[PDB]
This record gives sequence, structure tokens and C-alpha cells, in this order.
Amino acid sequence: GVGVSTGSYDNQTHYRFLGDGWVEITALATRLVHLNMPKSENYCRIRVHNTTDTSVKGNMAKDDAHEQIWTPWSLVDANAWGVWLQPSDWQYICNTMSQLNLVSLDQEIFNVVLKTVTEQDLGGQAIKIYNNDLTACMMVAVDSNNILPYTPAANSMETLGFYPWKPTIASPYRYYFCVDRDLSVTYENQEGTVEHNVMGTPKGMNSQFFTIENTQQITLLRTGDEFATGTYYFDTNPVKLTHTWQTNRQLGQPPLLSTFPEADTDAGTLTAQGSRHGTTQMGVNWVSEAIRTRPAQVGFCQPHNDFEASRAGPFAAPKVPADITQGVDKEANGSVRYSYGKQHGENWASHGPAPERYTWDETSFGSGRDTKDGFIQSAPLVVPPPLNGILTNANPIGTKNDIHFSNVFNSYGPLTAFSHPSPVYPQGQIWDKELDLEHKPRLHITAPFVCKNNAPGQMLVRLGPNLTDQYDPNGATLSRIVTYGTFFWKGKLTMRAKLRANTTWNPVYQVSAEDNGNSYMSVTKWLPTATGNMQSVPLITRPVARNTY
Amino acid sequence: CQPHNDFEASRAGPFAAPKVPADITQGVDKEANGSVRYSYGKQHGENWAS
Amino acid sequence: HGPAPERYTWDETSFGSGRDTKDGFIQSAPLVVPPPLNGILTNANPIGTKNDIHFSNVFNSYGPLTAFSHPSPVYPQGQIWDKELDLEHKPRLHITAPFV
Amino acid sequence: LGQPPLLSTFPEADTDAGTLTAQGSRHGTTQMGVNWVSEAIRTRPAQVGF
Amino acid sequence: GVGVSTGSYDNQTHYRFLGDGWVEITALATRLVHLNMPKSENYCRIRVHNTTDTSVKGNMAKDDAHEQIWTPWSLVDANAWGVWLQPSDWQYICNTMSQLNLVSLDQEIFNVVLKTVTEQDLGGQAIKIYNNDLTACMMVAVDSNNILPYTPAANSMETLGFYPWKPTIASPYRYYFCVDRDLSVTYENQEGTVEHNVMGTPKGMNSQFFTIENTQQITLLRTGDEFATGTYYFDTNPVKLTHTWQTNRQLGQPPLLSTFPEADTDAGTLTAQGSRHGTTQMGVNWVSEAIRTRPAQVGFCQPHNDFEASRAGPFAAPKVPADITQGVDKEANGSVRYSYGKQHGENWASHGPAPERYTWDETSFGSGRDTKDGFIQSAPLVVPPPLNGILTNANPIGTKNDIHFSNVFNSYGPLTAFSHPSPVYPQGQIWDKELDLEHKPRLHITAPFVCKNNAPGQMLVRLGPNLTDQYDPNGATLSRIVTYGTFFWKGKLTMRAKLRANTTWNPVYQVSAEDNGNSYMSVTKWLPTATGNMQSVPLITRPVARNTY
Amino acid sequence: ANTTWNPVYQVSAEDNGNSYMSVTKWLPTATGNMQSVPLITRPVARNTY
Repeated sequence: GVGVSTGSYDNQTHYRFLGDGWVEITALATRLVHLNMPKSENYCRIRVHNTTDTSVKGNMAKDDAHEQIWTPWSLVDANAWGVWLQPSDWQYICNTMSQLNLVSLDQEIFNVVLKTVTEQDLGGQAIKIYNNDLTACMMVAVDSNNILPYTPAANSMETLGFYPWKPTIASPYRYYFCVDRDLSVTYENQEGTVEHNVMGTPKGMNSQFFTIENTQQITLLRTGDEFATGTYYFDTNPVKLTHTWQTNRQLGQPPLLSTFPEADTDAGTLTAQGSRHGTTQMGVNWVSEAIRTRPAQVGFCQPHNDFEASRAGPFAAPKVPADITQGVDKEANGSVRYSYGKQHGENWASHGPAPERYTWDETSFGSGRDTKDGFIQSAPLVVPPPLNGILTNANPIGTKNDIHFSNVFNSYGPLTAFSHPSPVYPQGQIWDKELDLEHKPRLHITAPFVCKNNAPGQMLVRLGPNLTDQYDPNGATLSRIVTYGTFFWKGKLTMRAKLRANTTWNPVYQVSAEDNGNSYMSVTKWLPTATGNMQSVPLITRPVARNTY
Repeated sequence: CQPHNDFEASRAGPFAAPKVPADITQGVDKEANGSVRYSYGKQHGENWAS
Repeated sequence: HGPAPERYTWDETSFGSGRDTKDGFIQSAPLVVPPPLNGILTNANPIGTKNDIHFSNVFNSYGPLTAFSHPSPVYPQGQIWDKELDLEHKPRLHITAPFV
Repeated sequence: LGQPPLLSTFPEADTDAGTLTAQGSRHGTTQMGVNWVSEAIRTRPAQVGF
Repeated sequence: GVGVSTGSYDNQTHYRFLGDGWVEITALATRLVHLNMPKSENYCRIRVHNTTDTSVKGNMAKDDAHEQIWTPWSLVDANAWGVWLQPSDWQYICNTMSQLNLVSLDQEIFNVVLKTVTEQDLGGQAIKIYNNDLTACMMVAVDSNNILPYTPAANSMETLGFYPWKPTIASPYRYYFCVDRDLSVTYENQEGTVEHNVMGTPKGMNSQFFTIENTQQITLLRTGDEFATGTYYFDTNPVKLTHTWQTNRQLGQPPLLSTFPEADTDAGTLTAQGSRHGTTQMGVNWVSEAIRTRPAQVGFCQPHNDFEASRAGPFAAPKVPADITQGVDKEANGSVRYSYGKQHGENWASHGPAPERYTWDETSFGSGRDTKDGFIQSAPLVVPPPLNGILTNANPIGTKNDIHFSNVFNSYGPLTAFSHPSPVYPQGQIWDKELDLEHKPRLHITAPFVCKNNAPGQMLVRLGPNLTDQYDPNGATLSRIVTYGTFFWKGKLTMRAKLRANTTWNPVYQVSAEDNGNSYMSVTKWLPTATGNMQSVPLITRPVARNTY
Repeated sequence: ANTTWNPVYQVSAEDNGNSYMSVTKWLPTATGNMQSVPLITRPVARNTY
């Protein structure tokens, strides 16, 4: 059965139109994967303590100590938009559809190749000779019951390459292990010492060591073999591809004008606040837009840069993304900073290790928050407030300046309503497994699609141990033949989307390429260089706007 | 407990975050528990004699 | 002997969700590698004007992203089921019992 | 929660620890404008506990 | 047919629940086996005499002289718990079931690989090059009729490795041959000489030379071939997973109290022995618990360190295991000392050849024996006995001190009843063939399950002779090509067990992991190290207790 | 279901002593006094994500 292909290459994208503007999109993707021998044939429990950083006063935030289990297995993760689409398509979809959902997922591995290396003399120097091992095999498995810890490769930019004509590698499988960790609070030059900075030991009640070999059904496959998963159907909710704008101050019937502008430069006027009709929740005897009653609360104030902590150290409580407003309160509204590699977007022309970075600013305009302009007034309400009857973003909380109410205020409540963070093209994660907790979270921020049911099983691979003539179970030296392989992976992602409707009179915002220049959309960014260097930056995901109420 | 007379703000100015109504207790904390003030015309209730 | 009641204190086992007050803190707006004394509120600084009363005591990080374990049943003396409150807007659970 | 970081050096004795790539040149995501990334500042799915 | 896998890898364990708490457990195991060329293409009759030890006065016990037949064949033995289960499972089973039995056994060999080695120059040095031989074959056979001598590999810790992710080897087939042997008794510095210490010659009436080639059906298999045995059904008895406690003194109706304690510190009292009702086998006119009549005898006194002897030297008569009591008479109640390798449990971090050792103490509490407290009284029975009317464990038998009645006393009899030695997890043997003797033994101590019928045939393997261009039948020099191979083995062990019932009010003993510490159950023992070193120590097999009568 | 390699935490009685699980706590006294303290309800651990 050797000497015959076992699959087809395909990286196309098909659109099928049903009636009523529904559209079935079929994304096809193939990649050539390169697999190397595992560093060690063993499972390793590894501790990681960066004392060299944590021991410096006021450096809690740079902490990244934990203990992990390292498996000799690697995994094929395609959970990332960049894998399935072609920039242009994403453009098309976003410029044309109003919503999109996940449907089915299909995968198969084939045209397996295994090789061994040996060295020989060529003018005194040692060169490598490459030979085909036929009998050697590769190993595959799929945790469809999700026994193993879920570990999105998109988490670490280790998915597959977003470029079809170029090979890729797999991310090695590693998962968190349980040990307690404590670290104390200190600041820029606080006198004293860093009291605690310890790393615990294995606890009897929380130790979980899993092995691939003991939980999955492993399929062996030599070069002539091939493998495929059945079809997986997602049970997920759709995502809107339209953005919002109305803010708590554009909900309802705008006030009744009493005077109309007579020239394109004038403004209009309303009836006097003192004799205007309406409703508020203030005892005053007037009414103005800002004090007026509205249906619910669009967006909300989030406590910023809140590090919390629990039995394994401290961490930044995640923020629900939102627009940054005029105050460019990026960090305040949880925009996201992406740091990625060449194989995932970074220009190939760039140098050294230096990662390329981008910061995503949500487009949900009706829900952003401007910190500087936020404030609280005191009990009964007073026309203009006395210095003592109003707290602002200047007054210090606790006893430090720089630290105002905003930082510890949380206006989340029953009336809080909002937009769902949008998908981010090249590097964004696509779906995610839910947390096994009786009381779930209204969403995840790392991804758009959360599986309501069991999620797609993770695909694990590993090269079969290739021994030598000399073997001994008790020997610390595991001498094995140098080996490595390649194989194609092919996936079929199926989505369903609906065409948008045209209701405005005025034209509308659309994503578009643009002549060679500065503008973010210089078509050149998406073109090859004279040597072939490619680059793929993110695109706006929600170009068009929709009424909110 | 609801934060009272919390003006928030975003790209089109500031505004009073709405309050879920509730009883005012003995402390008559009206504004504190979001009671509602209605300002209406004759055709909607106001005495016509006013 | 006597009336003296016997007492016990139940400590939940949901380890992934506990909170260590002493180690919790807030940093200021833009983020700074090591923070200046003024750019970080801790569990030492006093809120209002009393010591002993830090941000922890009035802070509530509950939000859309908050997820968690359901308090477990307690054997000998624990309550088993409970009636729900006749309120248009119910509570995500009761703490006095497991089964509502 | 998620994929623990990629080690760049492996312990050679049961007493050693491993090491990751430098925060300044590590891949990933956060909600901070800084130009590095560490476990505690890193982005996670949701908030466990509160 | 080359270049295609011939099997699946699987090392899972499945539980199926039928009604009435019966449970079908299906243990699946796969291992990668490494096979080397046979040392010699011949069958060898080898004598082994350790004169260097036996010739020293009073060293009989260190004797280990015999003559054996060495076959060029190797064997795959999976007869050992450690092969089939995962620590945790053994925990589960023991903590949950009340009994367990053997049902069926399935095996198959596949994905055969054969390779040859040659040397070449790489900078003056000679390095090894590894090449695939396709036409070369491997040889398999199964003595399902048990023609060959039965030889449990567990006997010598040569079964397969208890760790799935790590390769293994086969134990070479060798069997005892018949020759008489004599050795005389001597002690620490007895004057005189070691009279006899001889090794005989082949006897006409007992010489048995068997060959694989002449008794089994050999199957040849190249890389593309595969092989499987039919299914084997065991006809065995179940083993209880519960331990006992009642001793001869807790059988029946405890005596009638006449006074009840009035405070938690007091004791109660019975009617006077002189006027108490009951039965004994003593002429006295009173009755007390220790002299009272009981149904039968739980446990019994065994003569300890009884070396016996017969035509091939001396040996320690085996002891039926039992609890050691307070007197910690370990050796007296036959506890067992296990000396094993790394591949069978020993920590991989340990150094040199040094084997790891463990001593198993039976949990059958109702049947242990305390030597120091045992004694005999004289004929008619006397209240307190005269110095002359009672033999104790101080008085010397024969004429040596240190050698009391205990050592030659054997209370085994019609009324003797007892527990069946329990299975020992990682390293314990599982089943065994019965001895072809008209009068069988009530059990074996080396294993729990004795086949009432014919036992599973032993699986033998061997690499096919790979000749060179130069061959001559009469040449003493057998020049052959260096070759070695690998192949997977997969077995399906099927057991049937029943869930235990809950009848006590008080909680009960359960096996449990425990925080990192000293306690035998430090979860760490069952975890990998930062370099991956594994360790597997034995677990309690019968955690829960059961009433005996 | 049993999925880990390593053994796991289980509630267990324990010899007469200090440890919260001294079997005696769940036994009668010479006059019959009984006592019933709480037990751990969730001995085993589960992956959360």
C-alpha cells in the first residue's frame, strides 16, 4: 500500500446560497505538518519559578510561576480564523453578512511520511543523509470525550500557519498541575522585604496526572495508512457582524423642539427644562437629557487593573471589551494586545525574536466609558454641586493620588446590557469549551463561540518510538534512532450566515483596500515582496452599523 | 444597595445610570431607591384648571 | 454538659475560586512595571478615614465573566431542599440549601 | 486555565526548574498596553470566583 | 502488504454494569516489545554450582545449584497485575468491589519490524547504521496444550513493563532439568568438613529434553503479517476483596454481663467463672473465654524456617501467609519479601544494580499467631501451672536454646480454617497452572487464581535465523547477520466483580491518596519527577473488613 | 469514572487518635453516648477546563 497517495489537497472556500438570503459557507484547508521526535519519552512534572523577577519589590504583575505536566505528545489545533479563510473572504463576509454561526467540522490526516537521519564523511566534514523508513509508524488520537485538560493553542499563537503554501509544526501537549503559590504585595521602593514568595507541593486532594496512553484510543499509521474523524456538529449561538452606536443617551424619543433653525448653521431649542414633560428619578422640578429616564444601562463601569488572588497567585481579573471613547481609555475598557509570530501574521522581513504586536479596540460605541468625565453627586440632588457634594476622578481613594473611584467602582447590575465582543481575524480564537461549573459565565472573552454541549475533541499526535539494537529498561540512557515525519492535515469547517439588508439612504461604511500609502489598508500589506515576504494584519470585523433600539 | 446619582459617560455625554425602583423605607431615601418623577400635561392627567 | 451547644465551621472545597485578601490589589491607569507608592491601592491603605477598613471590604468584582462552583451539601446537619422566593426576578441559587 | 507557556529550557535534575522565553519576546495576549507578557497579566476565558 | 499498520494501540480499562451490582471489567493493554538475536542458535544443558558459597560451613540456605536447559526462544508473559491496571483502578476496585474473578483472555501480535546493523567510518570512528530488512521474519508459537514446563515470569520479575509509554523486552525461555544433588548440614564454626556437596549426572528414568520446534505449531511472520490467539476462558474461583478480623476468641455469643458500667471509663463484669454456664473440653469446674469451646480453629501454628530436603537439595518449606500480630512475627507468619527492578516498580532515580525491596504483611487478622505468647499445659489441667507442668517459648527443644517448640510445632488439623492470601498489586502474579499430581494442594501461595482446567498456553517468540553468504553445517563458527526487531503486543483481560454492600453505621477504612509527606500514601510516589522518573509501590488490596461468623 | 493515573483522595475512617476521622467518633461509649460530626462531601477532584 506504499507509493500511493491517501488524500487530496484542498484549501478552497465555497459559498452556497439558499433562499431567504441564508448562506452556507464551506471552508476547506490543508497544511503540511512537520513532526519531530519527542524531547523525552517521558511525562514530566515541571516547576517554574521566576524568583529573579518576583523577588523585586512591586513586581507582582510580572509573576508567572506555576507547575505543569509535560507530555511527549504534540497536538494539531486549527482553532483560529486565520487557518480557514483568505483575507479577502473575511472582507467579503464582513461587508456582506449580518451574522454568522458555526455548523460542522471535519478532519482527516494522510500521506504520512517517516524518515531517519545518519551521518557520513564528505571531505572530512560530517553531512546528513536522509532515508525513508517504511515500517515506522506515527500515532494519532482524539479526546472526543474531553477527558484531558482543554488547551487552546491560539492561547499561545501555536495553531497552524495561516499560509497554505508553507509547512507547519504542532504545538506540544502540556497542562497545568496543582500546587499552591503565595506572593506578597510590595511597591517601587517600599522599605522592608518581600515576605512570602513560595511554591508548594502536591496536594492529596487535587493531584491530577493524566496519560494519553491510558485515556484515548490510539491509532497507529504507517505511510500507506490514513485516518479521519467523524463529523462534529456545533451547537452554538450566532454572532452579529454589525456594530452598535446608540448610547444610554440616544434611547427613546428625543425631546420636542420649539424653535427650528433657519440656516444650516443654527441650532434648535427645546421647551424650558422647568416646564418640559417627562420622567426622571430625581426630586428636582425640571428635566434634561442627562437626568432623564432610559430603558436600561448600555455598557457599565469596570474596576480597572484589579489583581485578585487565590491559591496560586495573583492575576488580572479579565475585562469585557468595549469601545475606548474620546478619552482613549484603552486599558480601562479592556482592549486586547496581541503579540504574534511570523507564521501567524508578523512580517517575515522583521528581525530577531522581536514579536509583532497589535491592540484591538472594540467597536461597540454605544457602550464605551470615558473615565475622566465620570462622576458621582450627592444624595439629594443639587443644581450645581458644592465641592463637598461631588466625587470626581481627581479625588484620591484610600490615601493615594492616581487612584480614584473609577478604579474600584463596578456599575454592573440588572439593567446592564451590552454587545458581544467581536471575532478578530488573522489571530483570533474561534470556539471554546465551557467551564464545568454549576454556575456559568455569560460568555468568554477569549472566543466568540462557546460550545453549549460537549466540545470538539483535541487531536493529539506522536511519532512512534524507534529503537536501536541496544535496549535496556533500567538504563537512564534511552538510545533511539533519529527520526522525524510529515503528513497532511485537511479540515472542513462549515458555517451558516445571512445576507445583510439595505435600509439607510446614506451610503455605509465598508472595508476596502486602498492605494499604496499609509492608511491601514495599503493593499501592499497583503502582497508578497520581491523575495516573497508575507504579512497579515487584522481587519475590521464589524464595518456596518445597526440600530440598537 | 445601589450606587446613587452615578453619572457615567461615553461618547455622547454623561448621563444618570438608571436605578431599579424599590421602597424608600423610613429613611425616605427616595432618590436613593430610584422612585420616579412624572411631569405631565393637562391632556395626560394634569388638572385643566391649573 | 449544660446547654453549651457544639459548633463547627464549614470551609468550602472549591479551591479554584477562593480569595486571599492580603494579596489582592489595584494598580493605576496605564500600567506601570513596578508601581509608585501613589499608583497602587493595597490592603493597608484605609478607606473613608478608618484603618482596618480597606478596599476589600467594599469591593465587589461580580460581573458577566464571573463563574463558580455551587456550595456543597453538608452531611449531618445540612438542609436538603428549599422553596423558591415568589419574586419576578429570582436569585441564581440559595446558600441555605442545595436543591431549590 | 488554558495552555501553560512554552518552556525553552528543561530541568536536568529533579531539583531544577524550567524556563520560558523572555516576557519581552513571548507570544500571547493581554489587555495591557505593555510590551511583554506574563502569566498573571495574561488573558483568560472568564473569572473564576470573585 | 508492507507500509500498513496491522493493529490498534489500546491500554484502556472499561467498566460495564449489569443489574444486581455485577460488573464486567475489561482490561486492555498494549506494549512495544524489543527482541534481540538469540545468544546461541542452540539448546544448551547447563549446570550451575556455587561451590564458592556452599562450601562454607553453615551456609546451606545460600545454596542455589541446579542444572537447566537453555532455549534460544524467548517468551511474552503478562501474568502480573501491574501489566493490566492503572494504580487508581486497583484503588477503585479494592475500595468498591467485594470480590473479583477471572473470565477471558485475548492476545494478538502486530506491526512487526525487523532490522539489521552494519558499521561505517565517520571521522576514523566506527558508527552504527540501521537498515530495514523486509524479507526477514519473526517466529511465534503457543503451547496451548501445555506440553512445555510452565515457567511464570513473575517468578523472576521478568514480565512486561508496568508502564505503557515505555518499551519492554521478553524473558528468555529456560526450564529445569533432572540431576540429583546432595548437601550436608553444618553450622557457624563446626569443626570437621563439609562432607558432601555433589552434583549428579543425567538419569535414564527422568531425563526430559523438549524442543519448541518439535512440539508447537510455529507461525512465521514478516512485517506485513499479524497474529492472534483465540479467546481463552478461565475456570477459576473468585477472590474476596474484604479482610477478616474475628479470631478464635470472638466466635459466638460473648458472655453475659451482670454489672453495667456507669461511666465511660468503667468496665463491666460477668458472672463468676465458678458458676457460669457453658462448655469446655477441660475437667475443671469453671469456665473462661480462653478455655471455652469454639466452632473451629481460625489460623494455625506453622513450624518455622523448616528446611526440608530431597533429591536435589534442601529448600525452605513454604508458609501460608497470615497476619503478624503485635509480636511482629513476620517470618513466623510467612510474610513475603519482594525484590524488584525499575521496570517493575523500583524508583528510576535509584542507583546501581541495587534492587528495591518490600515486605507484604497479610491482613487476615483473625488468623495471625504470636509466638511469644503461645504455650502448652500439661495433662490434667491445673489452675496456675507448676514450672514443670507447662512448656513455653523459652524452654529449649533438642539441646539448643533459641529453638523452642514453636519451631517444630504444627497445629494444622481438621478444624483448621482460614483466609486465602490476597493479591499484591504492582508485582503480584495473577494465575497459575495446577500441579499434575493425583493429590492436589488446597491452594498456591505464589498466586490467587489457580486454573481448575488446562491453563493458558505460554507465548514463545524468536527471531528467524538470518544467514550470510558463508555457511557450513559443521563449522563451529555460526556467522550470521546482526538483527533485531520490535512488535506490539495487545491483550484483553476480562474480569467480573461484584459491588460491596454498606451495612455498618460507622465509616469504614478506604485506600486514599494523601498530601505530600511521609505516610505511605504520599501522592507524589505516584507522580513523575521533573525528569520523568516514575515509581510504583504496592497498595493495600483488602481495605474493608467483613464479619467472619 | 476513573481517569487519573495517580490514586485519589477518598474519605476514610482512621485508627483511634486525633485525626478528624477517628473511627471512635462514630461509635457508642460504654454508656451509649453517640456523636455525629460532619464529613467531607466532595473528596474527589475534577478538571474544570
